[PDB]
Amino acid sequence: DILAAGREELMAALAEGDEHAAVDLAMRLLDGGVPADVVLLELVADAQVEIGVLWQANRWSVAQEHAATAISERVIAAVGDRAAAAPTRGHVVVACLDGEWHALPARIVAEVLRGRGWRVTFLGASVPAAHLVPYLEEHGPDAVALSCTLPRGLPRADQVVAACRATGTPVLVGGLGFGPDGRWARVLGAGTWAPTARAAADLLDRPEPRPADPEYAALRARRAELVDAGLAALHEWFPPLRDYDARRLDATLDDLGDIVDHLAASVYVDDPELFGEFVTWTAEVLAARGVSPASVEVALEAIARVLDDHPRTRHHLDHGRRALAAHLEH
Amino acid sequence: DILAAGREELMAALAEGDEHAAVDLAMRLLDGGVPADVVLLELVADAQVEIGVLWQANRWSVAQEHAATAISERVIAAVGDRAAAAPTRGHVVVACLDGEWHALPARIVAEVLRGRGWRVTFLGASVPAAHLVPYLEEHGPDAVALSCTLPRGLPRADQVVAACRATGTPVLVGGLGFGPDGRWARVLGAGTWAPTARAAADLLDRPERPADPEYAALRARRAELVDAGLAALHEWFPPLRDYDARRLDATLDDLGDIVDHLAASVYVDDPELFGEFVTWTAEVLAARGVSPASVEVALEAIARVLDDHPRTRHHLDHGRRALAAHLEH
Ligand code: B12
Ligand code: B12
Ligand SMILES: C=CC1=C(C)/C(=C/c2[nH]c(/C=C3N=C(/C=C4\NC(=O)C(C)=C4C=C)C(C)=C\3CCC(=O)O)c(CCC(=O)O)c2C)NC1=O
Ligand SMILES: C=CC1=C(C)/C(=C/c2[nH]c(/C=C3N=C(/C=C4\NC(=O)C(C)=C4C=C)C(C)=C\3CCC(=O)O)c(CCC(=O)O)c2C)NC1=O
Ligand SMILES: C[C@H]1O[C@@H](n2cnc3c(N)ncnc32)[C@H](O)[C@@H]1O
Ligand SMILES: C[C@H]1O[C@@H](n2cnc3c(N)ncnc32)[C@H](O)[C@@H]1O
Repeated sequence: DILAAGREELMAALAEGDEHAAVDLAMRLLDGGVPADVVLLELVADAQVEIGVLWQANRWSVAQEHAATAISERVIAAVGDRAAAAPTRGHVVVACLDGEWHALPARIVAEVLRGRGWRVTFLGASVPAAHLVPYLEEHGPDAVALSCTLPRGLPRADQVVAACRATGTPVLVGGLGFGPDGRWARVLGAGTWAPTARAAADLLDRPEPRPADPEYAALRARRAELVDAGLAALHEWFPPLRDYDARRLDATLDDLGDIVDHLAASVYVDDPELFGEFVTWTAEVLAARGVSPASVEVALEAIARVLDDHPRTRHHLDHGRRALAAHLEH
Repeated sequence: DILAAGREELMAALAEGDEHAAVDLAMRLLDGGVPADVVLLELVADAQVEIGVLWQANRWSVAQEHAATAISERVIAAVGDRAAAAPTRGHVVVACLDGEWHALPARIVAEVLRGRGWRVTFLGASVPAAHLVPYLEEHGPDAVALSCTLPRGLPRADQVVAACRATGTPVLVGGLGFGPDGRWARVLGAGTWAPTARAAADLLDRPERPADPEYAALRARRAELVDAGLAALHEWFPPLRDYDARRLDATLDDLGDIVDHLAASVYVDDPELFGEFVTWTAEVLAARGVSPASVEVALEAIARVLDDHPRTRHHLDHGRRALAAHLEH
């Protein structure tokens, strides 16, 4: 189709950092009868996933991604400066979770909803619940749409969703943070999930008590201890650490913290496949940057030792180690 | 003065969270002969400062600011989808420092440069030097334009500017992070500063050391110093005793920020950085029902620990004097 050609031309503009070409392409596609929603979901969204794949593989830098993403935002704005219908359906507030800076997925949702006649107030990146809740109380929208892209944000998602529901505002949720097929929204009972902006719009067209886990609490309270334990194990087993400068040591510490935090998220939703997928993803990220993924196994074994009398955490760690071992046999 | 009226109408749209009205206003102003640069600098920029004032005073929430800022971004895009000239002058890369997420000031610079015929690649928020440097080596732009809004980022700015210069790329710098009249850029010799997008464009139209041990100590001992501040608050500041996890975390975050701004102040050896930060902090906290006297408690505790660091000691003294003076009026 013209969509194959459109994707190639769009990626070429994004890779070149050429905002005018990307926007002009989008406008010409609209002029030729390509639906706005198709430009946003089949062209822009698809390009952004691929940019992520390239970054993950260390084939693109952060600068290259940033250039592209900013242009994709301009494409989304240009397309919405044309496809938006007069607001006749009601009012939706679109917000990212506190600590969630992937605004572009949420912007696509906002634009698609506007195209169907919703009045949308877009709040975008990182809205604290303490500020979002009074905003919902102030304006009483028909729905709040909460976007989460990182599964590590799932504990926060659960809290923010609960707080929003307590205002009586219907909650829609989405983004990659709930998993590609919405699994972690369903596990949490977190609002109504949908996979895409199109599906969100379809939902809106219809005629329509959580005890703390001490094991999760321990992963938060003992984070520094666990990072330190991982580092000490790397000191014993992983030779490159001995020659790391400040920058590489800081990256190691950052990554160790992220390992603990994803383990915490996995335990929170009690789905070991969160930690499993995280560990295999981490292996790919590190390998692509010349860091042996065996380093991860060293850290996981060390954390498992410290927490071996925490049965749920132990199970998740075991699952992570098995997933890594399986990944590394290729 | 259509600009007085324009400002009122714009702020009304922003306060209402009405993107269509704000964009339509901008377009009507352009249609009536208001220069694009005027819409961006005299209307949009001015509104964003005022949103900052309202937030600082706890009169606007984060949600209210976020709604407004996203609309201002759409105004900037709409105005640039009209005012940008064909690229004929050369190539500028526009980037925020690593850890700097105020992209909008940099977007205004980008749009104004495009209006003067520059090809601009906008990288926006938070670009690590390790990624920016190879990008500059790859593309050899005529300049890189670095934006910094938070003075706490100044030590990083100094390093990133040096790294960019080492690629042979001329560096322009700006944003609030370089201080009043660019003072902190100028004392460091960190690139060529300019106050506004207009002035940046004007510059482009022309024919063109030992590590700091006191700074190092403020970074290395950050946790210790936060803890010292907290222990003093425990001894002297009654509300802390009744704080839940959330308020305790906010206290800890703020104490860290106090240390980090002290580090920046010492780094550029300008006590007025720390002084202005402390008085700003007092206003922020007071507006949220937290006694600014709490800040004095923390500062006195940090001064005790670091009393044999002469530069740091001086900056802390200056901060305490600035706070005392602020609190008598
Ligand atoms: C651009 C980008 C960034 C940008 C985003 C800026 C912006 N303006 O949004 C920046 C640079 C800020 C960024 C930062 C980071 N990111 Co990033 N980034 C991306 C990237 C490449 C594209 C995102 C995008 O544009 N999505 C647009 C399209 C693709 O979204 P979409 O899913 O089709 O959207 C639909 C659905 O999600 C759904 N939906 C979404 N929200 C909602 C809400 C509701 C209510 C409903 C019903 C539906 C719904 O409907 C949408 C529209 O149809 C992705 C790759 C990816 N696969 O997403 C990563 C990716 C998400 N990032 C990733 C990472 C790791 C990071 C960082 C941690 C990196 C770092 N160390 O700094 C940080 C974290 C920042 C934070 N705290 O959030 C990883 C996350 C992997 C993981 N471990 O979970 C990814 C997946 C890349 C990868 N590794 O392959 N990132
Ligand atoms: C919008 C906003 C945000 C948004 C920004 C999103 C975005 N898309 O940019 C978000 C929510 C992300 C944000 C976050 C925060 N912010 Co804020 N925010 C603002 C606000 C209200 C407006 C910024 C803006 O739109 N500027 C547009 C206009 C006003 O910029 P301008 O100065 O006119 O731009 C010109 C010049 O600076 C110059 N220039 C700028 N860059 C360059 C570069 C070059 C090369 C040149 C030549 C010139 C140049 O030319 C420009 C164009 O003419 C300001 C208020 C303010 N006074 O700026 C604060 C403000 C900057 N934020 C502030 C704070 C404290 C924060 C947070 C720390 C809050 C928090 N705890 O989360 C974080 C920090 C995030 C980070 N790490 O960077 C404070 C900082 C005070 C301080 N201590 O330094 C301010 C001053 C608000 C206040 N207190 O009054 N913020
Ligand atoms: C357990 C052992 C372990 C070690 C030894 C480790 C080290 C490590 N990680 C690095 C980078 C990195 N590591 C990550 C990983 C992540 N980014 C994210 O946002 C998330 C969630 C992850 C995953 C945990 C990334 C993306 C970089 C590259 C940083 C950059 O942009 O330059 C680097 C720098 C690479 C270089 O400069 O050569 C080192 C040394 N990480 C580890 O986990
Ligand atoms: C020394 C004593 C000291 C104390 C006791 C302190 C406490 C403190 N600061 C708070 C919020 C806050 N404190 C800040 C301050 C900042 N935000 C920034 O980005 C920066 C740089 C600052 C300044 C340091 C802000 C903006 C909030 C509001 C956070 C929110 O909205 O949740 C709160 C929560 C208020 C409430 O919910 O009732 C407390 C308790 N801060 C202190 O510094
Ligand atoms: C998911 C996206 O996050 C971006 N990314 C990775 N590390 C950083 C960083 N330190 N600062 C800003 N953006 C970053 C990458 O460009 C990636 O594509
Ligand atoms: C400078 C701007 O930073 C925003 N701001 C303050 N705290 C947060 C936060 N936790 N998350 C996101 N934005 C925030 C405010 O809305 C302010 O206006």
